[PDB]
Amino acid sequence: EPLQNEIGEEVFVSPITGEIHPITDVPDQVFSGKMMGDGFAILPSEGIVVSPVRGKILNVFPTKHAIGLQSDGGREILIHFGIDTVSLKGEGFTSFVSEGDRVEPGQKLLEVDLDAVKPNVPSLMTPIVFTNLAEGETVSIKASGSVNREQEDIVKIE
Amino acid sequence: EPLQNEIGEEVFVSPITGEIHPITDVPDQVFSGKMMGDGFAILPSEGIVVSPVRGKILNVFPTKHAIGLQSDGGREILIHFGIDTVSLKGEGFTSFVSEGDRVEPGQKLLEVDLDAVKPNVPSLMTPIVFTNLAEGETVSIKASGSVNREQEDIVKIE
Repeated sequence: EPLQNEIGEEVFVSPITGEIHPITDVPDQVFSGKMMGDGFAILPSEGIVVSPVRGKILNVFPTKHAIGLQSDGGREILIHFGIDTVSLKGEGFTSFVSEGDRVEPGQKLLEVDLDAVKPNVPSLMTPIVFTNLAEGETVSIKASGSVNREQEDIVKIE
Repeated sequence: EPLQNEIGEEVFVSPITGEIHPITDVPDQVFSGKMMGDGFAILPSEGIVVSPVRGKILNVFPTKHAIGLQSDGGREILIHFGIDTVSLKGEGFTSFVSEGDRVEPGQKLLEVDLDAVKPNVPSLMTPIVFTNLAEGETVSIKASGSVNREQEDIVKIE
């Protein structure tokens, strides 16, 4: 099951193209305060979201702006596109996966019409939250600046 | 420390006047899906928020729309006023407490100008989330219909 790289780490690829930020930069304390878990964020420049891991879809929000996944290695991840986006009721969001789907890295999960979304939210910053980390595990960003969808080795869980 | 009633339960009073709802009725899956914890919600009819317990303030969000508290008995509670309210940047919210303050039931924590807020959010539904419940503890609503600030015995942790 678990997909591991040449260093025997589980593969974790950038799910979105844009700029990588520490989780402390999300301008919403539910996320910067790590209330659901540690993680990182990406300010997107394209509105396509792809799977960062080989794993399974656990939950697709009704508004299609956030997706929950679990990697073959057991980490649960939530990707929530944008800040305060449930207000949009789904408008501008398309889903390409269903709950229980099995996904491979780079497989498309969602597509966002940024021009329809941008004007209506306070920030397009998108948190990537690890929701079941072990006691003592922290997230660290390895990449810096712009990242592209499918780029590996962008963060580390230490 | 712990404040207990005639049944030896820790005192938990309604922090807001309005209508009590199960946590499944909040129209935002981060909350209805219990991602930060189990709880309940109130649809406010007045914009005053008071302490539901004797305890301590842990965190006052910068926008002043959500407050984190811990009861003398050790339960951590987050009260987040409204849905997608960080977008308002604080406008319409007044705070009357600081982090580390000690609070008594009914003590005022916040005041919200509903008319300034209502038009700008998708719902005024306010979740009350218990963020450190034990393995197996669930929240149950006892009250039904309208509740007023300071009314006891509105929910049960079983």
